[PDB]
Amino acid sequence: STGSATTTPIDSLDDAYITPVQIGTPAQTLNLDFDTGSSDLWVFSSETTASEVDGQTIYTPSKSTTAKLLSGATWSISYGDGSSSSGDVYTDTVSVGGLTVTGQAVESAKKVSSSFTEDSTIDGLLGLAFSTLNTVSPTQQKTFFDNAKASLDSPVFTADLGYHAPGTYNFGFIDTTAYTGSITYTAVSTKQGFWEWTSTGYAVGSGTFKSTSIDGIADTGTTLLYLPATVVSAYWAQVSGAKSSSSVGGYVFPCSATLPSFTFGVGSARIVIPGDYIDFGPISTGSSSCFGGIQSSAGIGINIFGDVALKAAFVVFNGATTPTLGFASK
Repeated sequence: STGSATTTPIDSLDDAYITPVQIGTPAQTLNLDFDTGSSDLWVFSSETTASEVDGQTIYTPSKSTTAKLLSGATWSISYGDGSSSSGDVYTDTVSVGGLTVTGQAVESAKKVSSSFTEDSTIDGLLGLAFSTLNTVSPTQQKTFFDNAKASLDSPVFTADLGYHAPGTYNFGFIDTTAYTGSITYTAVSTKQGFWEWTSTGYAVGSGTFKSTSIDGIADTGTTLLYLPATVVSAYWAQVSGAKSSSSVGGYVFPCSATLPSFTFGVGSARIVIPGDYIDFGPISTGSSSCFGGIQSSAGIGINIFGDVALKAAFVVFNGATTPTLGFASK
């Protein structure tokens, strides 16, 4: 089997991407944030504290003939921005782009933190990291991909995120029309539960390539590109007036700037992020200070190849017995 679904930016800055997912019988369609950095499929629901729901579409298990309470199971998760959610668990039928999994753990939120409530466009998350990170207790649950894998034509999914435009998540096949040139594959460590790999270096604008190993994760659920302070300083030094602002929480730059591109290495291959992708607009409405899309990972504990990086590539998440990651230009 295969599946193919369109993923769409939630706003004009590509702050996140949503993908329609069918849950239950008859189908209840929710728009979920596909997140290769976590491993829980959770949704706003009829159980979510009413004051914490503001415009989201909710899953109502009592209206699904295939829903079953997973008795005794609870979940609780927190993300890198300090946001969080928790609740109980149902099993139900879940379909993405025509690919159906029966018996998928659908984690129903009883509570969500403020930044989820305030995001009216995101109805929940669909985790695509390794199932070892799943938070369900006392019986850990499998991701949608893990459950689908054996049925897929090939044990892979691909992320093709757009810049200010829709893109695609495919399951079970590689669309050879969706990228240019060849795909370069690189090794993955699953030791921390992530799609963790080592970039071979970087360049800023038209500058020379610096060969240096940068360990990080391919994370569709993180908006920005978070890299070591040395790398990030070298980038922003090429933008007149750019500075790190403690008050804003990262590098800002004059909105009048033309940002240079940023290149990262994948083996001997190179992915170029255009300068436009690095612009996250005014820090507050009407400001002439703009927020940068490349930020320091210092104090995060890990480097993160988030959407800013991934949307410059066609990315293969190869879930074979020994997982790997592939990147192509597009």
